[PDB]
Amino acid sequence: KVFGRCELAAAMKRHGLDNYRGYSLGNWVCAAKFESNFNTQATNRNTDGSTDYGILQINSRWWCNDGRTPGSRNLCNIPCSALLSSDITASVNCAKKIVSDGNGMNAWVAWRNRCKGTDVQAWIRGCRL
Repeated sequence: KVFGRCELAAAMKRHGLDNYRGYSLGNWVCAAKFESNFNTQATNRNTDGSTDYGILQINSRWWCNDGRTPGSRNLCNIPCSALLSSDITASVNCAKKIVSDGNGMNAWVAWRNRCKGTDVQAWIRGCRL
């Protein structure tokens, strides 16, 4: 499924992500936007086997097993594919362990380059939250 700006905002909140590790909800909506485009199915291969899956584009060399990325430790202990379903529990759930290992949302190339230090609040303006 491909989420609505507003809509995904809400969803992620229901699920504990607002100020999770002190990261505003906007950080999260902005990140997923430029990262996956509100599309939970999206997938992406980088050059080293590794692939990126779902709304928050979590990698497979560390977070989820996908059966074809050898370097794999399955720290999220979920099969990559689970991350693509129209239900972001797994992702959000897994996303929480990436945000807390140590590099905040810096672990996400995108938020950093295009979200980090912009007024992320405008992402959730107009939202009934």
